[PDB]
Amino acid sequence: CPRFLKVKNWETEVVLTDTLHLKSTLETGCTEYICMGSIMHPVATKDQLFPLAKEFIDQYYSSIKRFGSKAHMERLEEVNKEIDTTSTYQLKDTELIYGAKHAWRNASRCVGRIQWSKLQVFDARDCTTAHGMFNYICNHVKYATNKGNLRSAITIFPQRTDGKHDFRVWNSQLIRYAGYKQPDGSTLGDPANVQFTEICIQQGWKPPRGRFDVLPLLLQANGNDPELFQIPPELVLEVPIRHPKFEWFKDLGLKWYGLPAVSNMLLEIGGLEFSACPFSGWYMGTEIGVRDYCDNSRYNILEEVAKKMNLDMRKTSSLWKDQALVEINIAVLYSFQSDKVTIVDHHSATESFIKHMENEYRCRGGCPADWVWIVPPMSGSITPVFHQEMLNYRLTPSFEYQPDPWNTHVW
Amino acid sequence: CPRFLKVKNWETEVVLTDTLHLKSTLETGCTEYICMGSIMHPSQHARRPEDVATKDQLFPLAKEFIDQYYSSIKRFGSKAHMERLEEVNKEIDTTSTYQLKDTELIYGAKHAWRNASRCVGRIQWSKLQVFDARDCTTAHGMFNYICNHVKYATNKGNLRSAITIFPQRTDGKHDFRVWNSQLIRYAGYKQPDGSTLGDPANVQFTEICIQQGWKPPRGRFDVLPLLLQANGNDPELFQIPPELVLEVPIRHPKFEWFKDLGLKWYGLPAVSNMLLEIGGLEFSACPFSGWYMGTEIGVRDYCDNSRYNILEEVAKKMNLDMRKTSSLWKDQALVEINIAVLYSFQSDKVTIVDHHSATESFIKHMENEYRCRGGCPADWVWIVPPMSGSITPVFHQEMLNYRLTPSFEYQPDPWNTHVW
Amino acid sequence: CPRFLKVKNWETEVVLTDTLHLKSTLETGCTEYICMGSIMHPVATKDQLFPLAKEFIDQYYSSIKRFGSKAHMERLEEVNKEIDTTSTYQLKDTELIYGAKHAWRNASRCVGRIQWSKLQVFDARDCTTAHGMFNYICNHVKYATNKGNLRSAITIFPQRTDGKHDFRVWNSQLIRYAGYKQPDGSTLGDPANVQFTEICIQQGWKPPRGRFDVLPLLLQANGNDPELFQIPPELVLEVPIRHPKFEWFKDLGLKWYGLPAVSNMLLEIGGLEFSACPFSGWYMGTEIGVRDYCDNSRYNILEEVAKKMNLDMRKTSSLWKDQALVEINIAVLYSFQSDKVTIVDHHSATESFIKHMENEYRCRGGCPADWVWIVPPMSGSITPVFHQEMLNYRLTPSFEYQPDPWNTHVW
Amino acid sequence: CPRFLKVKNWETEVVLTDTLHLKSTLETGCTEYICMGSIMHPSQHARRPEDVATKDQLFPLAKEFIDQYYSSIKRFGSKAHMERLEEVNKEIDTTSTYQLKDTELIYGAKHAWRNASRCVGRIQWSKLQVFDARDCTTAHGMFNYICNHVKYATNKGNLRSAITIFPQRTDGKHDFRVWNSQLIRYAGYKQPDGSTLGDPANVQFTEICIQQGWKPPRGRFDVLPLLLQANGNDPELFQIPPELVLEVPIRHPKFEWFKDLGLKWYGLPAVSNMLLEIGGLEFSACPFSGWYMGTEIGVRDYCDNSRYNILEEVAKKMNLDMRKTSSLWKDQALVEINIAVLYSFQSDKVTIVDHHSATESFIKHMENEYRCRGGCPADWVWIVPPMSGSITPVFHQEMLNYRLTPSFEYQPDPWNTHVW
Ligand code: HEM
Ligand code: HEM
Ligand code: HEM
Ligand code: HEM
Ligand SMILES: c1cncc(CCCNCCc2ccnc(-n3ccnc3)n2)c1
Ligand SMILES: c1cncc(CCCNCCc2ccnc(-n3ccnc3)n2)c1
Ligand SMILES: c1cncc(CCCNCCc2ccnc(-n3ccnc3)n2)c1
Ligand SMILES: c1cncc(CCCNCCc2ccnc(-n3ccnc3)n2)c1
Ligand SMILES: C[C@H](O)[C@H](O)[C@H]1CNc2nc(N)[nH]c(=O)c2N1
Ligand SMILES: C[C@H](O)[C@H](O)[C@H]1CNc2nc(N)[nH]c(=O)c2N1
Ligand SMILES: C[C@H](O)[C@H](O)[C@H]1CNc2nc(N)[nH]c(=O)c2N1
Ligand SMILES: C[C@H](O)[C@H](O)[C@H]1CNc2nc(N)[nH]c(=O)c2N1
Ligand SMILES: [Zn+2]
Ligand SMILES: [Zn+2]
Repeated sequence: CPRFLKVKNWETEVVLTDTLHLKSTLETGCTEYICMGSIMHPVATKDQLFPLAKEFIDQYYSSIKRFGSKAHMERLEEVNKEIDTTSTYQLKDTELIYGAKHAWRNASRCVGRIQWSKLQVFDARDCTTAHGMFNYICNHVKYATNKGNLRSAITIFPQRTDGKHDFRVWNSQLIRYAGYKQPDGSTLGDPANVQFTEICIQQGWKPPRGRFDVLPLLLQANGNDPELFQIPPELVLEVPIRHPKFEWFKDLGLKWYGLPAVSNMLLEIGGLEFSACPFSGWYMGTEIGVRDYCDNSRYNILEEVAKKMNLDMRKTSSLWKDQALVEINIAVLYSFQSDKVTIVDHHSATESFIKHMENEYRCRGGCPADWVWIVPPMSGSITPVFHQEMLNYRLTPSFEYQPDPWNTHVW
Repeated sequence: CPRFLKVKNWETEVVLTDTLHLKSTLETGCTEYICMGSIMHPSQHARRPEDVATKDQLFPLAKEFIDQYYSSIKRFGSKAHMERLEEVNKEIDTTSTYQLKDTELIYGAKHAWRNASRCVGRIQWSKLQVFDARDCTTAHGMFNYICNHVKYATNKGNLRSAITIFPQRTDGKHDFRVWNSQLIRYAGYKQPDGSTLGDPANVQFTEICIQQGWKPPRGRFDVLPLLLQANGNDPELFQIPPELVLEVPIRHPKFEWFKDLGLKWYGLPAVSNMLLEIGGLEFSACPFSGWYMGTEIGVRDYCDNSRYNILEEVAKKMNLDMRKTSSLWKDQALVEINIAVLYSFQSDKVTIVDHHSATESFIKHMENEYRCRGGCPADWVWIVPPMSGSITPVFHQEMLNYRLTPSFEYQPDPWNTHVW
Repeated sequence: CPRFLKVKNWETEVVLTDTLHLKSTLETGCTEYICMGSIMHPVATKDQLFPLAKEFIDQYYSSIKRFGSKAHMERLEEVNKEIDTTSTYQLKDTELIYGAKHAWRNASRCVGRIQWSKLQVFDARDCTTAHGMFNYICNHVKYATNKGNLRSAITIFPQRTDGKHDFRVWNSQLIRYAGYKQPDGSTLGDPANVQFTEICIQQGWKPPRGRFDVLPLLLQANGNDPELFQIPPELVLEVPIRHPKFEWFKDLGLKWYGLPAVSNMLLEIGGLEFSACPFSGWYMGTEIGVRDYCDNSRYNILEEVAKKMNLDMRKTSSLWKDQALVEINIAVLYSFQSDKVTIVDHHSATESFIKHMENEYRCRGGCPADWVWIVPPMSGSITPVFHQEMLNYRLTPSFEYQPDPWNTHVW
Repeated sequence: CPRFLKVKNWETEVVLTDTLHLKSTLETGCTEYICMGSIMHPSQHARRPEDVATKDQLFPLAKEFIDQYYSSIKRFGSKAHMERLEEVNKEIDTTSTYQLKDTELIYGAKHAWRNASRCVGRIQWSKLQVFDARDCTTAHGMFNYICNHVKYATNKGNLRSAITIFPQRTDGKHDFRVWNSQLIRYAGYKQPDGSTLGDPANVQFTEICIQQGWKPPRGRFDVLPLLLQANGNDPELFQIPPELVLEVPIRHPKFEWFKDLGLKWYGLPAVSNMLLEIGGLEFSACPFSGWYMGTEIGVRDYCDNSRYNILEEVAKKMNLDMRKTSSLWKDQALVEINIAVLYSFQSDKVTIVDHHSATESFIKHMENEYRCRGGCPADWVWIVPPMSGSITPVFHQEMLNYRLTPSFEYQPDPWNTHVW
């Protein structure tokens, strides 16, 4: 209603038909009179939980082609009686694995989704302490890093109960570099992590006060106060950045960590909320070379690189910024590849995604995709996704944003 | 329910408050459940293009516009206001249409631009030359007016924004149309090869010109003739006199071989297939023009696979290793091509803006609009340049998109609606 | 999107979940800011026809559980090649029957839909002349009337081609009484048919000028001028109206035809348009007893019946109209039943409809329903449908209104 | 795509033109593809009931309201208007809410009634006694106010339209609520045999009263006590003085046995569980009362299967043959029941209107509204009486349904939300 929505690719003229949108039950933020597509960010009762859980179990049995089976009906009644008696329910191992892979599949902002069926799911629902999370997270990192041959993974910690016993990873990612405010107003390190860094220092962390200090983990178990753990540095794979042509590039002293791991999202499955669900894939080059390095509010390195390139920086029309941007990203890929750390360029990534998408239309009736995020932050129209119309809508299971734990936690 | 909306700029932390969207009356295409932000021509429940506004459609569209004009000149509720409203209503009642005053036409056109959420050049919105062509009755008349526009707008390379507005629709069978999508474009030819010579985007329109008697030079940069429809008649061919057509040969400040690629482009960017809608009136022929942002030419026109597709050609001459995508040879060539376009326009003294300059200006414009107007409808998908996105400020700037009227609307290509 | 909608019955507290609304592709008339629920009324190119045909063919093959089969794929090719060469296509007999039955099934304004699958389909697509139409219509009347034991049926004449060769039954119904405007402004007969009666007279029909004269048929074949045909009187079943207690009722001289046959609607199946598709079922009493007899703009008999009942007509609060109304409707039912003419009272009808809805929600995931039309014109809240929430949406195949042929026709 | 809309009456052929709907700001719950005209409480994308208005929601709702008020007294753009508007904004900015002047409160209450698309009594909209109870602080305070209301409204049988408005929501933790759905209703008791003694619609609420200390007489027409919640506190019980509760014994003007059925009803129909929204301000306790239409009692209260369900009992005393539906025994008893109710109220000099008279007035009302206001939002499903529909003019009247503010809204039953 409308049953069918068409997307057109204006390069290839290929038109696909979406019916997957019909399965959407959650609102996106737009209305018929306003679109919020460029906005970054547009206690479960018994009554509420029965249907959310039914929706999921049905979806799961439909997927293994056993919809309506004695197993289907049995699980359905077990879950319902489990929620009747305990006001919540627990997922089967099969269900947890399926739901996690499907949240990834449904992540409309992730360009990496062709990989969605290949995900190592670590079940950490038996975890009860912060040192326990730290062990789990350490296993996760080691597995995923795999000496540079990166592997996709997630670690799922216990679901929320009453919102007062929440497991959280306070880090926004498992591995980031610290940020420190200087007396002159500037930032040393990554300006994104100044606040988090302060909380760590305030919690006892001894900072090297350098440009690329790997942050400690701040782990919260069962609603308790978070505890500081340092990841063993042998476990943290880093890649020093150099240029295949410019030998002065290494002189800039730039590096980045190999493992991209989001740790501040909330994984929702059948109405259950896993508020500590760190996951990791591998890097697309532009995340590091365009955003992390060249965002004005990040490491902001365009000026220095341009200087060493000896470019005329007097006029914007010389595109000196654009020239540096390419060399920078060239270096990042050149460096990761040279050290045999899994990395993908934006051309290759975006081509894979179009393929994934066409697969998804063929086998699922659509692929929710957020154009604003999917198109790379440089060279946009020279990638195929720029010319690909997309539909954005919300499917469950999903990954969602949640408040930063340090805004709602009482010590 | 109605509420003010915040947009945040994620680099500057600046937060603006949108109130203007509460005045929106037209649909965006999205729903509460499905966002259509990247669909080019979403369906918006707009009435069929072959149909004309009824009285019941015209009465409120006209009142809305007359109200906002008199509001804009601080005369709202005045006797002039009331009388103008009374006159407009009688015209619609007795003729089922009405005629805009000259003042209202200029205001209307300016605001359609102001409201064009896809235009990054809108800081210039109140400096628009308006040629009122409503007395035009023939194709040759349209030719004359268009030559005037091209001449005035080109201004020997010191481009001036302009729009020429032909008579509004009536019964729907007497429409004025410029068949050309732009005033100045290059022919496209399908080759025995299977390849396309020239601009592939213009292959169909070129076939029509040839079917109508045009004699194609059959080269790579043949300026197309105008195809002009006046008063619902069959369109006639006119060659724009070539001295009025400003072109820039493309060369590079460092690579001497670049000029040998034989690239060039035209100075005057002029859209001619849109519909200008003011107070329910529809101006189906309203070509308008500003000046280029370099990426328009260097990225899209030159490097789209479905356009001139020159990436491989240029990469060859730069001696790039094109065996792996991860050498980013494509992006490297793209930047150089775009350096050349900007350099060339500047050298020939032809107005052009680079994407850094244009986007910084758009941010300024937005801040002005929020302060003086309560917001600024903007389509992030179109506003962010096609290369180097996140190193321009607009990438980091949240934008609300909504449709205010007066506006520029899309309309069907005329060769799909016209009977001969 | 939303995937699930819920309807509640406020008498029984039963909640049903609609998913069938997702299949909708046609607009209703409402927007999010205005509801048009009580408004009575809120040629196809090659490209337009392909998807319409495909949608129908698909749903047809899905309905017989042969979707994706060999046969399905071939029928799709056949139709697409047929449109490509002829700019139209022909339905197989099986498809015509399926579409007709489903148009009925989807008719949100019809309360008799429990019978939807019991529809006799007469394929009149070979018809070429008005006399041909006349012969077909007599068959339909004889068959459907069936000596009083009414049978549902539809007769489908050829589909639109270029829009200049349409088949049309100009009669709004196959059987109706004439209406003659009197000099004093009043009307003899059925005021709703004055315009059509005049047309008929103009075409050379000799009017009896009575209160219950059966109109002739005006038949348009192949876009030609309509021709007159008198239905053989023996085929027109009629019921004299009498009351089981009021012996004076028969003296009112009232009567009515037994066969309710709608003849002015358009049947749309898979993009094809059947502009002449007369259909018939049987009467719900209130159609005659309330609307035909007691509409102010129809036979408007309330006053004379009230007079014969010796009611105090001086104050509205004596509810004399309501009293008269009930007695008139008792008379209609009693009359039809006595003569063994099929008829349903509005209680039985609405009970059956609720039962139908529940079936439809079970086996189809919903049932489009126009509450404004489904709830009977008297005694609304003592019928179950009054208390039943309903969702209205347009499914295809469908019956559509079309403009009166005497507003379009050039002679 | 805004347009005037036409509504037709199909008996009289009168056609009216609706311009007022263009003002509508709230959602009906329909979409273009799915009509929800018969859904009692459609999702209309309204914020969570337990949430309060933010500054960003409040500013535009307040401006819309103040604008329509000054426009109403023909002073739009005046100094008073500009000053009042500035004053309201300062209060919102400073306190995150604001206060209505007495004039604005009266105007608002009256317009909520005028805007109520489900009320057939709206020809009376301008004659409304507003009791301003915004100085109330206690449950006993509410009780006194409510007694004043019942006494004024009842006026010894000559009923008068009235509303009592209690303090507005603040942080939603100090809400004022009348837990009763109506000021005057009868208890209901579930019985061991599974039947209900009294009104089944009030079983849950009765249980709450009994659990709170109310001593039930456990009869068939027990007048319920008030459960009053002041300032977010737990509610308190108050029995209304029985001499303030006017009741009518039901008898039949021909059927002598009818009185033996022991039926009676109350004279004052007073809704007390709705939310009055004026300019973003939310009045969660706003009991209002008018007078009964006959069918509300005779058809719904007495013949609904889920209410008093008296049909078969009356039918037996009429010695009807109840063996077949087609005898229309139900329809017969129904009419007799509704005659008895009207006769009884009239005989006791207690104001009441029959459905024929009431709907004729509504048509007249509509026609006035269209003339002076350009529209009348109306919900046909609710406006058409529940018996003898098509013999009332409203059945044949096309109506457009849209939501205007100020308005009366539904809010969750207090016991489903309240913390003790
Ligand atoms: C395996 C290789 C992967 C690649 C190349 C990839 C690529 C990307 C990229 C480039 C982004 C944009 C991030 C930003 O701009 O902030 C993203 C976001 C995202 N990805 Fe992936 N991804 C991969 C694996 C995964 C996995 C394993 C998951 C979860 C199981 C996942 C789920 C998500 C989600 C939920 C987002 C949204 C992040 C946010 O909103 O902040 N992706 N992905
Ligand atoms: C004066 C300098 C101007 C600049 C730098 C500029 C820039 C741009 C750019 C880069 C686009 C995107 C075009 C595309 O990618 O297809 C655009 C589109 C647009 N501009 Fe401008 N523009 C200017 C003047 C104008 C004027 C004078 C008008 C109208 C009076 C206007 C109205 C529009 C409209 C309606 C579009 C959307 C076109 C479409 O939807 O295809 N602009 N502008
Ligand atoms: C078999 C017993 C049937 C019963 C009891 C029945 C009952 C009704 C009733 C009471 C109406 C309302 C008509 C009005 O108030 O103007 C109606 C309308 C309608 N019926 Fe049926 N019907 C039957 C058979 C059929 C059949 C066989 C079809 C088609 C195959 C059909 C399709 C329709 C349609 C399309 C309408 C809407 C009429 C309009 O919009 O003008 N019905 N029906
Ligand atoms: C003066 C004589 C009045 C008459 C004859 C009358 C008639 C009616 C009727 C028959 C209903 C349908 C109720 C139902 O079936 O549940 C109704 C509803 C309603 N009335 Fe009135 N009314 C009157 C006065 C008022 C007044 C004074 C107000 C407010 C100040 C008002 C506001 C409403 C509202 C908001 C509804 C909808 C109630 C709901 O949705 O539950 N009415 N009216
Ligand atoms: C402003 C507002 N709101 C949010 C942000 C940052 C969001 C970060 N999104 C994910 C970034 C990221 C980092 C590392 N790895 C991955 N990652 C891993 C797998 N797929 C993506 N994503 C800034
Ligand atoms: C796919 C689908 N549907 C449409 C398109 C092309 C839209 C063209 N947009 C306008 C491009 C253009 C050309 C020349 N000048 C200007 N221009 C001049 C001033 N402002 C814009 N724009 C592609
Ligand atoms: C007012 C406005 N715009 C249109 C109309 C025509 C209403 C006709 N609806 C169908 C009436 C009818 C007559 C005879 N039979 C049947 N019928 C047969 C089966 N189902 C219904 N319906 C009236
Ligand atoms: C199911 C769901 N959700 C709600 C209901 C009952 C709705 C009650 N509407 C008001 C009934 C009423 C009672 C007494 N007086 C008045 N009343 C007074 C003035 N105007 C109407 N209305 C049933
Ligand atoms: C304002 C805008 O939404 C914001 O800058 C977005 C744009 N697109 C993005 N796309 C990706 N992949 N990642 C981002 O952080 C952003 N930032
Ligand atoms: C599918 C996508 O919307 C389409 O390619 C858009 C993207 N953004 C654009 N932006 C501009 N300025 N011009 C365009 O033609 C497009 N094309
Ligand atoms: C105005 C209103 O929509 C119109 O009178 C409708 C109401 N409901 C109806 N319901 C049926 N079944 N038939 C009708 O003709 C009508 N008429
Ligand atoms: C399902 C339907 O919306 C519901 O039963 C409505 C119908 N019309 C009504 N009309 C009025 N006046 N009051 C009601 O309670 C109802 N109930
Ligand atoms: Zn959107
Ligand atoms: Zn609706």
